Amino acid sequence: CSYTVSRPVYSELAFQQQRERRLPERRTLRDSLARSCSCSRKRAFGVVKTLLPILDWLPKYRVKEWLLSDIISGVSTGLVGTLQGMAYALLAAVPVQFGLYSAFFPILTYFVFGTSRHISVGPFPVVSLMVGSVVLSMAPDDHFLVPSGNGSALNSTTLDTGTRDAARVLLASTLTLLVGIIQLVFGGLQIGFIVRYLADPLVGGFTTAAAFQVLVSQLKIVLNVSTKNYNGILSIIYTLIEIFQNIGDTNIADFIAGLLTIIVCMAVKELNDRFKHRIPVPIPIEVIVTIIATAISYGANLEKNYNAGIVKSIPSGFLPPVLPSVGLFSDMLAASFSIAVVAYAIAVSVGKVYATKHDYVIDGNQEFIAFGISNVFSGFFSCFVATTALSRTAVQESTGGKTQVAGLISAVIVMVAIVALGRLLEPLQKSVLAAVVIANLKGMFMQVCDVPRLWKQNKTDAVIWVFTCIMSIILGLDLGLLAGLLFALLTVVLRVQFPSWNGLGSVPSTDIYKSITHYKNLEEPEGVKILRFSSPIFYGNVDGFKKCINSTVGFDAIRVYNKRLKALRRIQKLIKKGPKVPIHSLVLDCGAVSFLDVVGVRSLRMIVKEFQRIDVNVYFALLQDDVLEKMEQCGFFDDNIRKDRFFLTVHDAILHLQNQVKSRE
Amino acid sequence: CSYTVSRPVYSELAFQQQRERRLPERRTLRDSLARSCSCSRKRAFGVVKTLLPILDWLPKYRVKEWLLSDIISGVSTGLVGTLQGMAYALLAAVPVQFGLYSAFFPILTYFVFGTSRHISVGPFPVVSLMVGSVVLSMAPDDHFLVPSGNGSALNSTTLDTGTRDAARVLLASTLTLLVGIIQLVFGGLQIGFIVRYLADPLVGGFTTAAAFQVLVSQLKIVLNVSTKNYNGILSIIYTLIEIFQNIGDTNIADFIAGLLTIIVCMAVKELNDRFKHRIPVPIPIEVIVTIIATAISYGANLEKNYNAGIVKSIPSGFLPPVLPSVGLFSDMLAASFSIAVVAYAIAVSVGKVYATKHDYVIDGNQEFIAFGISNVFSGFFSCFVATTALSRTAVQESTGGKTQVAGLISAVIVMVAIVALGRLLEPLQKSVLAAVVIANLKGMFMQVCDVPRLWKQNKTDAVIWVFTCIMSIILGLDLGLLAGLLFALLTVVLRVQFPSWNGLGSVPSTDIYKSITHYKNLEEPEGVKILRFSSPIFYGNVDGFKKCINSTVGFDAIRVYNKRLKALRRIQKLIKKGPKVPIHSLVLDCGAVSFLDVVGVRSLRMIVKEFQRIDVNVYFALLQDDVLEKMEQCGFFDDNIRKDRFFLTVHDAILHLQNQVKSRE
Repeated sequence: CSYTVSRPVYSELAFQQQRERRLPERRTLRDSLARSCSCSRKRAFGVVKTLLPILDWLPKYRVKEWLLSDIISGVSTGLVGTLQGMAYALLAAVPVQFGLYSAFFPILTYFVFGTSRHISVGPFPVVSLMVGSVVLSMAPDDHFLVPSGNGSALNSTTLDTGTRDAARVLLASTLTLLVGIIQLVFGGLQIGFIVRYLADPLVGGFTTAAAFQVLVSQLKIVLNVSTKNYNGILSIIYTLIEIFQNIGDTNIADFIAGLLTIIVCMAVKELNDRFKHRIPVPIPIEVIVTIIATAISYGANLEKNYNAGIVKSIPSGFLPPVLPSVGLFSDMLAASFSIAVVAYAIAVSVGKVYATKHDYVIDGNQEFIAFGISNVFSGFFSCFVATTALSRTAVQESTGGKTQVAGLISAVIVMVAIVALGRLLEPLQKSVLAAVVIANLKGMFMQVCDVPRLWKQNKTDAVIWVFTCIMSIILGLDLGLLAGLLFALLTVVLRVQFPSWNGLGSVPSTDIYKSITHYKNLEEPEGVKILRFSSPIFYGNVDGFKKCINSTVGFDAIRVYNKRLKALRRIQKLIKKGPKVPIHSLVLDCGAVSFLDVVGVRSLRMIVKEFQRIDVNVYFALLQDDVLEKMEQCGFFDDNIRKDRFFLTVHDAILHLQNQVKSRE
Repeated sequence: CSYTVSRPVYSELAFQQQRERRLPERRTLRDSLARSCSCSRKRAFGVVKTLLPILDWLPKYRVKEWLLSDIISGVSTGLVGTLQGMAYALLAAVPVQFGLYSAFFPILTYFVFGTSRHISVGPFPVVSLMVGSVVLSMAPDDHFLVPSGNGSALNSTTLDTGTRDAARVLLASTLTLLVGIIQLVFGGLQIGFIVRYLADPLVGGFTTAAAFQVLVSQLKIVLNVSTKNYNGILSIIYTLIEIFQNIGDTNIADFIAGLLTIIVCMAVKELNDRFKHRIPVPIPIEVIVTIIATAISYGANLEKNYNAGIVKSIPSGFLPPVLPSVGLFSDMLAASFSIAVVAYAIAVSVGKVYATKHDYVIDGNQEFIAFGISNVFSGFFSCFVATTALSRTAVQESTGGKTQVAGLISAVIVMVAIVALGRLLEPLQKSVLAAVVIANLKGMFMQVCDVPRLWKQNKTDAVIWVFTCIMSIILGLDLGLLAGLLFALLTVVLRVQFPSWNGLGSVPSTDIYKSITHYKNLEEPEGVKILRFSSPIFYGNVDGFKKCINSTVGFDAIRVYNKRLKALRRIQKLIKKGPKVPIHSLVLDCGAVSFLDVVGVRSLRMIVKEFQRIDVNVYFALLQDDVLEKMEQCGFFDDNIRKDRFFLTVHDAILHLQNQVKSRE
């Protein structure tokens, strides 16, 4: 209808007199810590239900059809997960059966502490790549070349296949234990705001660069070339150059097989993704391609006749738990922190996606605790860091997944594999397992197509994507994340250091104030100049505010007073012998401020004092209550700078100025 | 008088229809660079006048009366400068004769390019500490112990007094040029916002902890003990213990003489500063205490009889310019960046203090060019980084200083010293020069008295002060600055990640909205709940906004919709066999937002979408123009989320709801 008001001009004190405030809540530290710690059985039951969410979804089961859905999803996800684990085991520089280990214990551990229903905990290409990189950095190949074998001229320093795998597995287990400890520390301390800094473009660029490096590593594995595990600055460029220089030492059979299975898997995946209306259940192309590869590789002796590369080192059994080799935390702390934070970010992303898909709640700290306990339990059985693969997670979602029982059934497949299924997988070529990893990289490789879309959107967020992707390629992958978080924080600081100030004016016959750089037909008060300044004043944008004021008033408050003094000395000597014209007042519409940064309130008081010498009043329009209460403690309201200078709304200041001009000429 | 308005409820589109906007300015990249590069003589005359400000104050000089005030201040600061200049030379591990060079060449260069009038360019105790810090690390004492002197058992690896200074002086000369080049880079590229991050508490806590390290460094010379130049983590802590372990190797002749001049110089300094009404010109106690010290040290043979420490190595002459030893920039790149930024910080700090005293403007970017060429010209004559000592600067201002000519006369006093005055200073004890530095540390030691004052003020700024002081002590002095800059910028991110949200309500019979946690007698609309959120939404505080909205409404928009489906399944099965109570609408008073961070608008659109399922409208109150124009490019105004949802003022959103409920029950 109509918007009409009728009230006197309450600037700061005409509203503060008759209005009674609320007394602040008493701290009472003793009572605060006492009331925080509860003793009733209700809080205990609540924290027990929250810490172990397994007792929640179990009593309300729907076994009738849920059992069949869970068993089919379990067998499907078990096949997919054992394949992905035996594939990713190469990325961690560990034997292939440790991938089956890491596909068994984390699933069991994420059953009594998890809080999700559509998450398949297991390996991940990015995490496996980071683990392999830090293992190669902390345990290179040229550190175990034992001289033996009666060489031609010098000592026969051949490869140390064998005992070196034990050292690599011990290093990976120590890394996993440290990652789990870091996750449990982050969870128990209730600190969850530390992972909010990994923005969507940042994690997107990080996953893109990690997928590119995974493609490089898998191409190195498929081509069957011997590199020098270059790490550090430009590691990916160095290893790509080394691959391009070692093209002659390739294997035609392995390369042809890898290219063929890549083409087949990609074509079948695209066909299944496109024609979803006719086939709801995704065809397990991984399973059939692995079966046919094992069949072909076993019939014809590809190992002997074609000199192919097979595993032929599967022990096909369990092992007793081994205590982790404590003592290498100082040289892997940052790597473990990076691995933990990226794993938790990917886990939270997948959880939120598959939760908003099925409309259920997922707690962050509980997921952190669950993944921490999972990594800790994995460290005691020679496993690497566990996460949720988006490809494997989609399997249980498409085939039908209701509870974690489908995941528990998925562990039964890996269970029967570790003991029995895998002795027949002996003649399987390593290039076959190295191919499905590349085929699963389609999701992260298509993420590059959003950069043109982000450019039409906020450009600062698009630069962060490119900055993260490039920095996570030049200066390694683990250090690239730290270069991305700091760059994002710097971009946030820059957006508040250079605000968007305007020339706010008055709309005729109304009281709403709009910017002058956006609207044309606006009337500003005669002599009065209004200024709006977002991005609250801190120690960095103080000079920015000075420049903004000097630009919006046309002159400089310092130079005007300097010229006044230079003209005054001629006045004081002539009697012995014998700029600030248009501006009348300044209204600062500081309504978009949150903090004040007293280092900045000092400069604000300096500005107000300097404008007093040139007889130009500087008022305030829409300062908040929490801002004025903070400025009061900062020593700003002296005997000269009273509260009448501040106002409540922008139009009240203009009305007061007009009334003062009318009553005082 | 009265504040009354009468206008219809223009929410977003009722105001946008009849209001014509201004067309944005055409970029025209071709014409932009052409219009920027001017060719007229007025623009050419301006850039030359600003680059060389000497042609400004020289033609309008007042030689009649100004020369008298400069000739008395030049001989005054000249004697103070030649003593403080050689005293700070000990902090740079260079001979005492090179300290006189740093008081002659930088003054001459700050005459044709300087832009100030009350600044005495010269050495500085804090800057000289950072210079000598990298000299000890890149050229330690145990790197030149030549075995010679027919020792007792092993090779006589005695001290290398003599050619050892050439290794440190040449290293200091390379540091001076590299610092000067960095200052020219920031000046040439016109980038001056990088020094705005050095806040007052940051530079205050830095100089406080640096002065504490100067006390430890100068006490080493007073006690005449031999340390092991410990550098790195806990550098000051390690060298302090080594001093306490080497108390037995003291010198009572230097200790008594050193402690005596400490009390004398401090007493007269406090006496003259207090009794300013009777004596306007500060008594040069530093000058008289040195002349009387040389007389006593020359009369009685303190060197031979008392085994004191004298210089006795002053060549008293000039030297041809030597080319800098290029090739050590890689090991001094990170160090020079820290020294270059603190030299300019103290320059503007001391500069702006005396600028508002005489009311003259000082160009910030010109100081980078001024000190830039100063250090470059200083590097060609074996000098260290030049700055402005607050103690020496106060001398030329109190004794009477109008222009840089007073500094030019002060250079003549140092000029006659390099040739003649200084051969008589041979028997001067090094403890005397090492004690006058400690006496001037009173100004930086009394800076600790502001921490209780800052605690009553904004506490976050007080923590940065303590954080900078401690970090600049544990992990060195140069690395402590970087730890303070990152911590200060992080505090800005923390202040915007955890905003100050309130429960804004309506004041009766008015239209101004105040917070509910500050005022008592406020009436909120029936069913409507208003929420204000400062610190604009970015990728970090977006999760906090969800908890903020869930806290102000009492419920969770996600759990309520999940409980609806939990109850809907019973409804769809009973027909086959046979929370959100108070909240009516949500008004988000996002009037304190500056940026939008499209990464966050994806969740912002999700918020409006989530509350739509529970039949709870979420409106907007005071969104700015530059923010709504940004959300449009982010893909937010779809066929369902129109512009009618947004409003101009907070009361228009409330008035519209009252009219909508009255017209639609």
